[PDB]
Amino acid sequence: GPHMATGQDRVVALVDMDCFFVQVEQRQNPHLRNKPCAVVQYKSWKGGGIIAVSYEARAFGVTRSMWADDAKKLCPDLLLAQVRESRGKANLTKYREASVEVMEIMSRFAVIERASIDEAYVDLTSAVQERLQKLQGQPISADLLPSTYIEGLPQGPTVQKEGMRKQGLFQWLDSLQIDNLTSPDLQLTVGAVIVEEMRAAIERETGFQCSAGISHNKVLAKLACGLNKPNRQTLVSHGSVPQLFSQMPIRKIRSLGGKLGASVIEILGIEYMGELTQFTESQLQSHFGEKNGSWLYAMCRGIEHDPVKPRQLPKTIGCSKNFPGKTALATREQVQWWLLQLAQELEERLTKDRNDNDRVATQLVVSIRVQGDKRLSSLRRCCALTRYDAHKMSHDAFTVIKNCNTSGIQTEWSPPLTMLFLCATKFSAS
DNA sequence: ATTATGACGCT
DNA sequence: AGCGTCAT
Ligand SMILES: Nc1nc2c(ncn2[C@H]2C[C@H](O)[C@@H](COP(=O)(O)NP(=O)(O)OP(=O)(O)O)O2)c(=O)[nH]1
Ligand SMILES: [Mg+2]
Ligand SMILES: [Mg+2]
Repeated sequence: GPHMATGQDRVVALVDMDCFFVQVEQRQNPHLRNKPCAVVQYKSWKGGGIIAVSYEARAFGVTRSMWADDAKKLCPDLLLAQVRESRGKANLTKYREASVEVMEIMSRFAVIERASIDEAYVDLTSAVQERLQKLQGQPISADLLPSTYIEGLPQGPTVQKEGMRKQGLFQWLDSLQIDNLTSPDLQLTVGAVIVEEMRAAIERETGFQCSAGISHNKVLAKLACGLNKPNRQTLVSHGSVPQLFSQMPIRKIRSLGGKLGASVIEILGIEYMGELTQFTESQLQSHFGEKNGSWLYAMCRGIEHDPVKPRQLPKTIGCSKNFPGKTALATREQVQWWLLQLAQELEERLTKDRNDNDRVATQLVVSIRVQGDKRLSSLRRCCALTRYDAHKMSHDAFTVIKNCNTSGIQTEWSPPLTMLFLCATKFSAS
């Protein structure tokens, strides 16, 4: 009733760059613009593995995780850009620097949470309060929302997509009570006005296009962002949640796409997020644990409390390389050489991080995978990181992993190593 | 032989 | 601290 909190206290947006690495390469090379194109890492095995796909190429069925050779079967005119290689491995520096460009623009409008190389959450609650005081009860013109979809509208009592977008927006705006400065729907609308401005600034100052979601929490903002990619933003109101979730497969919600979501489906005998509402909070906790149960009980009603963290910089800086099948490292000299290449990249990135961001990592995490282990990491060991020196970190990494070598022979390495991973963590202000 | 990361929960 | 899960 009057006391049931509805999770409508915040305005949260999620901004995600469209086919980000592709856009970075299309900015640099105009010949790739407005074409089916993809970004690949490496080349010799099956043409390289695709990690980003322009929307024109997606129309042909090209996807992330495809081998380029297979993608070319679906799209013979597909254009390809390769990730830079340095010290024998993929080097993603160009895309990290482009990411910093975007995140610095977003930070002008609000404190952001860097959630990946291409996306950030924004808590717009206070900015919305401010813009509402400025508006002085003045209604919001559809011209301020030129790329916004309102999820669930139009409804009730008309052929092309832009016309449908405008019909839905008109219905939404006419239903608005622009007098109540505390109306959650009005707050979301003003948030969407601000996100239009943020996306305009990103495109004007970088050339990059993005999509966004606007809702009352992070999960709904992320889901909304996906609904109308590319180059559009979507508002998911609290009221839109029952219909949206009534046919939403459980796996589409962030964090339910793996074993937990499968167990929700299997234990409860349900398929859609909306079906979760029929269970009590205690029932869900009994199946999925305290925290998961409370999270599911709230989230199927559109309510989620995870805060937008004030964090524009990544928490860790890491370097990793797989050595699949027959390229796996089987000698001590090989393991040392690749530990050194990874450590040299790490030292470069860490030194630049220290100069830019006034902090120093203090812990070095070494992870390996051995042949025949189906897990990501076969072993993880930490040691101290006291100097940004690649020879030192690579010698320390060897010292912490050398006991994994089954070979009594000192020259060989058995079982051979199919992955090396160095990660700098536990940053302190310097 | 999907790869290269990054986040975060569990014990 | 080291491992597992999720993500893409
Ligand atoms: N190295 C590496 N990079 C990856 C991987 N997967 C993605 N990336 C990189 C390449 C991606 O460009 C970037 C951002 O990932 P998204 O937001 O998930 N995809 P995008 O922005 O391309 O398309 P959309 O319009 O649907 O958002 O992360 C991977 O497995 N490995
Ligand atoms: Mg993206
Ligand atoms: Mg993303």
